[PDB]
Amino acid sequence: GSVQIVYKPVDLSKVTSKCGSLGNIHHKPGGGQMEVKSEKLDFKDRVQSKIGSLDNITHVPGGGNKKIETHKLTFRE
Repeated sequence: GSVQIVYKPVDLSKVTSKCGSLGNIHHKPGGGQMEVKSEKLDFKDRVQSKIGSLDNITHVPGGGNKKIETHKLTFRE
């Protein structure tokens, strides 16, 4: 009772971007007034939280392209 698993994927893929000038970008958030009170917090096992947070972000990548790839082989005799 033989088993023969040939896992041979081929990826010749391309994620490409072309762009002229990138610019003249203005991000002017108005100021914040923030009051947080937190009494009894209990986080466990891959929690990702924000409370009363203020985040101003300007993100301007020339490319910003992304390729994600997961291969997975699971064998159980």
